[PDB]
Amino acid sequence: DEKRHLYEALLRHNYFPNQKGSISEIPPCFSSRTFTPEIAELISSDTSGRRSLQGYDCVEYYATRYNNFPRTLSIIHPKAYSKLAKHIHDNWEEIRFIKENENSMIKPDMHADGRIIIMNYEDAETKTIRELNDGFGRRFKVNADISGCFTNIYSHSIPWAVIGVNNAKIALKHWSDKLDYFQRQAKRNETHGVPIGPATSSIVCEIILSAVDKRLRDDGFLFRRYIDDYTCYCKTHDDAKEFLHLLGMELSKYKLSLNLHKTKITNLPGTLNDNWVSLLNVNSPTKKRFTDQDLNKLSSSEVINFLDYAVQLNTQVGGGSILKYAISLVINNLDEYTITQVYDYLLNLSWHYPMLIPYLGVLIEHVYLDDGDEYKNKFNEILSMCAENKCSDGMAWTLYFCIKNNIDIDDDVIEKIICFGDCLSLCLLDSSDIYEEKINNFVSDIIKLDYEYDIDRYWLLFYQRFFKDKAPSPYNDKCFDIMKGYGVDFMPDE
Amino acid sequence: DEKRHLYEALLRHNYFPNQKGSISEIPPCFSSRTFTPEIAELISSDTSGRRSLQGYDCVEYYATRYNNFPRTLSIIHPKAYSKLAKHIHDNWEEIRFIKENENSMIKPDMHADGRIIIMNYEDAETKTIRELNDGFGRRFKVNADISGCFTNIYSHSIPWAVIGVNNAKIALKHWSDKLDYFQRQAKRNETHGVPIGPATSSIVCEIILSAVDKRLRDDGFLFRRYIDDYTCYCKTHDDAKEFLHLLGMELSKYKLSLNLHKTKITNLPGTLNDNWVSLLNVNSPTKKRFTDQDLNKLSSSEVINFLDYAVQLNTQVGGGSILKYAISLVINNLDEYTITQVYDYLLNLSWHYPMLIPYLGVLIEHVYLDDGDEYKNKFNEILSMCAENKCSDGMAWTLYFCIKNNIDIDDDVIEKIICFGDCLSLCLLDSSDIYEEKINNFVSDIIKLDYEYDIDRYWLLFYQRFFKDKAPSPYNDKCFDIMKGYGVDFMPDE
DNA sequence: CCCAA
DNA sequence: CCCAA
Ligand SMILES: Nc1ccn([C@H]2C[C@H](O)[C@@H](COP(=O)(O)OP(=O)(O)OP(=O)(O)O)O2)c(=O)n1
Ligand SMILES: Nc1ccn([C@H]2C[C@H](O)[C@@H](COP(=O)(O)OP(=O)(O)OP(=O)(O)O)O2)c(=O)n1
Ligand SMILES: [Mn+2]
Ligand SMILES: [Mn+2]
Ligand SMILES: [Mn+2]
Ligand SMILES: [Mn+2]
Repeated sequence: DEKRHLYEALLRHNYFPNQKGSISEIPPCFSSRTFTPEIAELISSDTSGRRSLQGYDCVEYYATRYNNFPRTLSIIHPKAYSKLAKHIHDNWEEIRFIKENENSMIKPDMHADGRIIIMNYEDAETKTIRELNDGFGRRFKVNADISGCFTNIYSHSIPWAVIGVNNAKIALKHWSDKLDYFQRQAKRNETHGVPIGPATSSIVCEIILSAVDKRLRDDGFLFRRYIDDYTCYCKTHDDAKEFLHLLGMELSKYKLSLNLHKTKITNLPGTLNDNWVSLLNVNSPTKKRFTDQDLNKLSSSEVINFLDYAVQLNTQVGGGSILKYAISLVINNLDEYTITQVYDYLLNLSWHYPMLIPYLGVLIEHVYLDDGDEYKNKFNEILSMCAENKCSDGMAWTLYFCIKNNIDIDDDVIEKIICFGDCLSLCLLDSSDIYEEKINNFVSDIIKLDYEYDIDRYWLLFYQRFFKDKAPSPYNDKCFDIMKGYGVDFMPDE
Repeated sequence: DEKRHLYEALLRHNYFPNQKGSISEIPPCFSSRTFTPEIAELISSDTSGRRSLQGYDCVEYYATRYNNFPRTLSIIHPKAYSKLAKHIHDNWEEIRFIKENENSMIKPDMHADGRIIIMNYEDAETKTIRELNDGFGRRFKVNADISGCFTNIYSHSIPWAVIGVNNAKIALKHWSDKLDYFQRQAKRNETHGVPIGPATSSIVCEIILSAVDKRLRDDGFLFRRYIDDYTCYCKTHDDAKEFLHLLGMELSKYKLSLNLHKTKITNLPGTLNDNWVSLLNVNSPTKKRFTDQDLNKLSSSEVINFLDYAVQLNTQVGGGSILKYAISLVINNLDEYTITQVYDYLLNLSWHYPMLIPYLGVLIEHVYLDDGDEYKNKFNEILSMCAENKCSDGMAWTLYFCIKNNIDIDDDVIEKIICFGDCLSLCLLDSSDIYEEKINNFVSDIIKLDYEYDIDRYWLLFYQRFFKDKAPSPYNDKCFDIMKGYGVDFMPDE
C-alpha cells in the first residue's frame, strides 16, 4: 500500500531533516527509525498530562548555506508530530492531489530508501531533457521564488487551498481545519510559518502551492517549480511580466509574496545549469570514464589543481556551491597516495567553510587518525570555530567524527559547546557519556527555568537522557514512556 | 506635559504612517487629527459588541522603495490602536527609558509639528559631525541590520526586554504583559511581528532593542543605530567580528537575527553618506547659494542635464534613492520658464518610478492642468501602471492629484482600481462620490463574505462611508458611533 | 538641507 | 551523477 509507505516515510525516514539526498545535513547517528506507526498511533491516543503553554516548541538546528547563511531547521516534538503525521496519513485520499502535479518537481514519491521527499533526486540529466523540451520556442525565462516561503506560510490558509478561500471563510469539522490546528500545535500554536526539515510541513507547502500551480496552469503557462522556485518559459517578454503578475496575485491570495531579489528575467538560450557547473565540469579531472579502475585514479597534482581552481571559481563568482560540487566530483576517484594531501586540503577548507565538514567522513577511514596528534588539534580547532560561528551542521558533524573515531575532545571546547547550547551537539555529548555532569547541569538549568517551550527546544536531549535512565521525564504526559516501552531510540546502533 | 505630548503624537500625528519627514508616504487628504485623547479614552472604556475572531486586522498599504520593492505599512484598527495608545501612555514613566538612549538616533522626541518619531529629521550635517567624531581613531566600520526587524518581532519578547528574559519566563499582571497583549490585538492576535507605520510599534521596537543597546554599551562598543541598522566603529577587524558576534547573541536572545546581505565591513576612511550623494552634490546646479533670488533660479538646460545625469547615475549604481534626492535638490529653485519641461520629465520618471509621484504636487499649481487634455491621459496612464504594479503609494497619490485638481478619471482604470482593491485608493474614490455604487458593491461583497478580518482590512473605507451616512456600521460595537459623535474624520477639509 | 534606514 | 532550490 502507498498510504502505509506515507506513514513509514513520515515517521522513520523524513521526521528528521533528511531531505538532502547526496549527504544528510544531520549526522547519521541521529535517526528516526524504530519510530513505528503503531507507536505514533499510541501517542496520538494518549490524553494524559497537562501543559500550561499551548502548542509545542521544536528542536532548533542552524545549517550553513553555500554563502554561510544560517538556515533554520526544526525537529518537531514527537507528540505534535505524531498527531500531525496521523492526521496527514488518515486523509491521504483527500491530500494526494499534490502527487498528481506536473508543475511541482519536488513532491512526495515512492522512493527506494523509503523517503517521500528528496531534494534533487531526479539528477541533472533528466532535468536537462525536461529543461530542453520546455525551453524550446521561448526566448525569455523567468526565475521567481517566494520570499520567506516556509517561514511565512499562514496556517489558516491550509483550509483555503483545500476548499477555496471564499468557501472556507464562509464556513467559518473539515479535515484541513484539523490539519491547520495540528500544524499550529507543531510550532508554539502559531499561524505564521511551518518547521523546516520534516516532510509534514513540505506536504503542507505542497497543499498550499498546488492551488497556485492549478490557477497558473489554467491560464496555459508552461512553468515548473522546485518547492518555492518557479521557472517559466515565455515566447514574449510581455507574457513573462503577465506570469509574474498572476503569480503575485495567486500568492497574495494566500498571504505570500515573491522574492524580487531572486526574481529575474533572462534571455534564452541560457545555461541549463549554473555557469560554474559547466566551468567545473569542463575542467574536471574525472569528466571522462575510461571503464578501467586504474586509469581514472587521479594523481595528487590533478586533484590539488582542480581544488585550487575551484577555490578561485568560488571566490570569483560566489553564486553557488562551487566547492561542494567540486569536491563531490573528485572525492571517490582518489588513490591512496593523495588521500592524506586531499584530507589536509579538506580540513583547511572545512574549517573555512563548515558545509564541507561532512565530506571528511568518506576519507576519515583511510587517514590514520592518531598520526602525530595533529588531527586532534585539527578537529578541536574546527569545533571551536563552529562554536563561535553558531553553526549546527558543522559542529554536530565534527562531534560525530570525533566520537566515532575515538578522538579526544578538549574541556575548553566542551565549555563553549555548553555556551552555544545547540540541542543536537548536546545529544552527541550525552551519547559520549564523558560529559554527563555538565549536560546534567545544563538540563537542570532548563528545568528550573520553568518554561515549557525551553524544554521543548531540547526534548531530544531530555528523551535521550531518559532512554539511558539518567534523567526523569520533564513532561507529565506518558508520551516518553510510550516511546521508551516500545523501543524508540534516536541514536540507534547497528 | 511630555506625557500629553505623547498622547497627541500617538493619536493625531503618528497614528498614520507619517514617519517620513521630507514628504509623507500617505497623501495629505488622509489625516489623523480630530482624533483627540478623549475619544480614545472612550473607545478603550467601551465594552459593547462581540467578535468571533480574536484580534484585529489592519488597513494594508504597499509602498514602493527605491528599488521598487514593496514595503508593508499598516493602519491599525482604532479600537485596538486606542487601547494600545492608552496603555503605552498610562505607563510612560516605565517606558520612557527608550528616550534616554544615546545609541538610538531615531527615537521618540518632542518635535515642533507634534510627532514623536520622524525618520531622518536631524539632517546630514548634524549626522556628519557625529559620524566624524565616531569614525576617528578607528579603521574599520560595520554595517549590520536586523533581517526582518518589524515583521519578525516576537511580541512575547516585550516583557523580557523590560524585566529580563529569565525573570519574565519565571514569572510565567505587569504592564508590559498587557502591552504584549495589546500589541497582539493590534495585528490579528499574532505574536510574530508588529504593524509598520504607527509610532506605537516603533515604541515597541525601541523597547525591545534598547536592551540590546544596553548590553552592547556595557562592553564598551562605540555604535549607533537607526531603527534596526547598527553602525560600529572599530580600531581592529577582530573588534568588528566580536561586535558582530555579540550583536548576534543579544538579538538571538529576542528571536532576532542580522541581515547578512546588508551586513558588511568596510575600511575607514569611508564616506559619511553614500557615494551617489557626493556625486549628485558636486554636480548639483544649486550647490552654491548666491543670496539673491534671481541668481539661483536655474535655467532649463541646467535642470534637464542634472536630471539626465541623475538618471544615468541611478541606472549605473542603483544603490540608493538617487532620483529622489536629485529631484528634491532642484525642484524649489525653478523659474516659470522650465516649470512645464520639468513637469514633463517628472511625469515620465514618475510613471517609470512611482516614488517620484508625490513630487508632482509641488509643480501642479503652476502648470495649467487642462491644457490640451494631455495631462489627463498622463495621470490615467500612471494610474493604470500603478494598478498593474500593485503599489499603493503612487496609486493613492495619483488619485489625490486627480481629485484635488478636478481631473477626470476614466471608467476602465476605475474598474482596475477595484480589481486591485487597495483600501486607501477606495477611500479616495469614496471621497470623490462619483463611484459610490461600485464602492457600495465592493463593500457589499466584503460584507457577504462574512469575515471579521476582511472588514478590518477596509475599516477606514467602512468608517468613511459611515461618516457620510452612506453605509451602516459593519461592527456591532459602538466605537464607530463614538468616533462619529465626537467628530473624527480621517479625510478632513481645511 | 533637501535620501534611506 | 555527484550542487541548489
Ligand atoms: N533541508 C531543507 C528542507 C526543506 N527546505 C525548504 C524550506 C525553504 O523554504 C524551501 C526553499 O526555499 P528557499 O531555500 O529559497 O528559502 P526561503 O523561501 O525561506 O527564503 P529566500 O527566498 O529568502 O531564500 O525549502 C530547505 O530549504 N532545506
Ligand atoms: N515608513 C516607515 C515606518 C517604519 N519603518 C520601519 C519598519 C522597518 O522594519 C524599519 C527599518 O527596517 P528595514 O527598512 O531595514 O526593513 P526590514 O528590517 O523589514 O528588512 P530588510 O533588512 O530585509 O530590509 O523601519 C519603515 O521602514 N518605514
Ligand atoms: Mn524563497
Ligand atoms: Mn527557492
Ligand atoms: Mn532590516
Ligand atoms: Mn535597516
